[PDB]
Amino acid sequence: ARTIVLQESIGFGEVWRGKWRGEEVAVKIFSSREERSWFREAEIYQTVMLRHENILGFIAADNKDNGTWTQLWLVSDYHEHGSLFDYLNRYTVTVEGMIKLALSTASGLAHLHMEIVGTQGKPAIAHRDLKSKNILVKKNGTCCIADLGLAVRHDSATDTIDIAPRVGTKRYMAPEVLDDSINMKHFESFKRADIYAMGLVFWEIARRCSIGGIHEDYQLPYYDLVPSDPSVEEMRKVVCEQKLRPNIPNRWQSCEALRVMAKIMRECWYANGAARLTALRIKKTLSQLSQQEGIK
Ligand SMILES: CC#CCn1cc(N(CC2CC2)c2nc(C(N)=O)c(-c3cc(C(=O)N(C)C)c[nH]3)s2)cn1
Repeated sequence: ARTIVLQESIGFGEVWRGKWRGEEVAVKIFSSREERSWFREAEIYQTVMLRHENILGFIAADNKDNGTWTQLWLVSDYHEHGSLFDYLNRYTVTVEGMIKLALSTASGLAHLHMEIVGTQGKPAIAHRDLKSKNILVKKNGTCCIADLGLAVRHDSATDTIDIAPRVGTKRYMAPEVLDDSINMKHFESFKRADIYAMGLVFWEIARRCSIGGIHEDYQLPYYDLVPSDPSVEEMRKVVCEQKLRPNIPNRWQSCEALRVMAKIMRECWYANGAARLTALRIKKTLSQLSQQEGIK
């Protein structure tokens, strides 16, 4: 923190583009009264064997005293494209482009979800706030997952969670979170809730897949059913009571890649978390799709 110069506001806490010896970094800055949120996110990022090409690259947790108040810093790799939300608003994608964004997101989530067993292993982690606004797009057109502050970690020996857990973004909350039926002592239930949210993100990507000049406008999931900044009650009435999901355009049946993406979405969107695909199964499916004749 001592040797980083903040240059530009780029969106708990606030995010800046900084320079460390002339190299661009991203800095999320918290106030003294946000220490618990800063510490918890620092803790998640310092998890043994967390580093992965599809998880935002951690550089440091640090303090900076400006002479009046102390700032709490989280420093990461800088990605010029910023959030998948901003990227999908600005650009359309090719079939290959769509699969790369979806596969890289699934690979990041499969890694978070995966317990790497050992005396020195990585615990399984559930994100609990996955959305297009906290996935970043790298220069190579792959995604990495950020904003890990609400994550929960699994102790597989006792089947317990490392903290005492409706915390995340209301629009992306799983049906079982919206109606508060989720078993918050059951780690597997948090993994299944992440899959529902990733299905919504896949729908946002697929809309922007342009074939023969044809694509949908960028929209958030449920743009057609709830107000901007929706309440838990507004979301619950649509997702749980009326049992609606984002609409699958008829266009997506014209293309094998979009057909497979649409099938993944419906198998992420079941009301019962136990019925949903795993991140690893989605990663396997999109890996196979990426190499298919007519796609590759
Ligand atoms: C460990 C750690 C850490 C730091 N950290 C940083 C974030 N967030 C916020 C985001 C996840 C919600 C971000 N990171 C980056 C980045 N890495 O380039 C962001 C970015 C925005 C733009 C951009 O929009 N423009 C226009 C340059 C370009 N890049 S926005 C969260 N935590």
